[PDB]
Amino acid sequence: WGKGSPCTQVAVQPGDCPPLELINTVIQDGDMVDTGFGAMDFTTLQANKSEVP
Amino acid sequence: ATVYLPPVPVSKVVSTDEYVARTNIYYHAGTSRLLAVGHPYFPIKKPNNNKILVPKVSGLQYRVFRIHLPDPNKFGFPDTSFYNPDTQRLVWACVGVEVGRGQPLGVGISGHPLLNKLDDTENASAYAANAGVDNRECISMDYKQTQLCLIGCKPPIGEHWGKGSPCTQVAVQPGDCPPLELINTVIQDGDMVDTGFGAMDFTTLQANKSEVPLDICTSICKYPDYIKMVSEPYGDSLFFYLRREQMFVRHLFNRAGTVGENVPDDLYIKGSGSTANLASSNYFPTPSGSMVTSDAQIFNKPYWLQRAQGHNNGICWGNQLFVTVVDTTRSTNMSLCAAISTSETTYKNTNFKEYLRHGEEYDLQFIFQLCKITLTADVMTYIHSMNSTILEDWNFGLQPPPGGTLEDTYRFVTSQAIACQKHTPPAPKEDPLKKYTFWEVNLKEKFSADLDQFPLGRKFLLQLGLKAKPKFTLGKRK
Repeated sequence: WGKGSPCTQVAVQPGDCPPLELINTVIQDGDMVDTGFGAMDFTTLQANKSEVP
Repeated sequence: ATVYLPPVPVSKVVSTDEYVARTNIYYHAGTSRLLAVGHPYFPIKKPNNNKILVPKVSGLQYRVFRIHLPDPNKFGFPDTSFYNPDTQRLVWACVGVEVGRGQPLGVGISGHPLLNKLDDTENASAYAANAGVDNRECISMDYKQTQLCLIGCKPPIGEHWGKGSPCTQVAVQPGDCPPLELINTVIQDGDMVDTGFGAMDFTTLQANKSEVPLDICTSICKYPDYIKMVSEPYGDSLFFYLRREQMFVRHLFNRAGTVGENVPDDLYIKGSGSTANLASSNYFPTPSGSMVTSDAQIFNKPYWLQRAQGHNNGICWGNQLFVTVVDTTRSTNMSLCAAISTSETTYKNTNFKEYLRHGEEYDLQFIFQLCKITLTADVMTYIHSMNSTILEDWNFGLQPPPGGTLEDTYRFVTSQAIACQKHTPPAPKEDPLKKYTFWEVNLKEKFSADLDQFPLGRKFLLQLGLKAKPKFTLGKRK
């Protein structure tokens, strides 16, 4: 699940949860397995970048 | 005993496939991708408008897909060669289905910042309070791990507890327990699942109405009433089901709140203190669903629905499919936040403002074997009694009268007038099928014939035509 373009429903804004938009791409060598919050980028989605390891 | 019945029946309600012959025509279909991405804990409405901003999408909610189908008569005929609208009429039998559910892991999860709890009663080192204030705390829980699936062809009826007639005769009223009356009514999409605290409305049954999570507070929770749905000798409310669920005791808690109902006082030796009184009794399990086991599932497996129970044995009636899925096992919840600024080195409630979403994936694939039903006049006689509107919709067994005259009276109220006429008042309302909330699924145009391009086609052949072409692969893969 990637970082999405802003929608009406959910937008990339403070006070508002970002949209999750599906990005399919080839499995890299050393790409991580799920967390238990699934498959997503966390680089961009987690602005604080201190929620997960 | 004297002298009953002995029975005179004398007309008998029959099985619907003993004159039904199958056809080797196969149509395939399947959906593009079912996806809904919502909020798991609660719905979010817009703060300046009535409507939703993010709906509630959790796997602890009933996901009811209302599948509306045409008839084969209203659709393709390959070849005409034994088919006369006279001799027979054609009907869909969906002989294989795939329920797709491959997505990442997460859990269904609900919670309430005002969840009731007195003390812990799994084990306690002290004596609980007789009454007190503000004994409620932010606790969250899943309701239980719930997998179920059932497939039918008429809307499906759940049970729930409603607020019955408060008695003055049994003295069941508020200030004592409310009345409970078991009411069957149809389950919906976004209807709540059973909470491990009974499947019941908690809107009028809970007068505190902050005892439990808010999502169930406003909604009716239902349990699929299996025993009534298979009691029906037609068997079209459902004709397949299975389930898997897990609930163990995470810990006993006691609900704060003391009863205003009698307690016998010969059941304990009075003490001294307030131990010459009994404290709160209203103990509850807290549900558990800790261990996810994604090795075992009732999903990602086709459902080969070649026949049905009841008088029905693989004929869609009403030309409908109702499929109810609850799945809490792989239902991903995701975590992210939006920053107010990354310059601020805090991590306040109004800085990086945390959030959680839920992403829910399903997919439905079909394969439909064609069938025909031979109609003789006596067969028609039963089918009209079963539901005349089958014969109407096909438009054979309806040829005429009725009626269709008379009269228009007049002559003349032109001039005058009585008043004037008027004509003619045409709704409310069709449809009776859609009078309840559902994930609307139109299927009337996705019909195919391919079986080597869908993976669902290939697995179907592996059972059937034999064919596939298989291994697959095997031998040995562990």
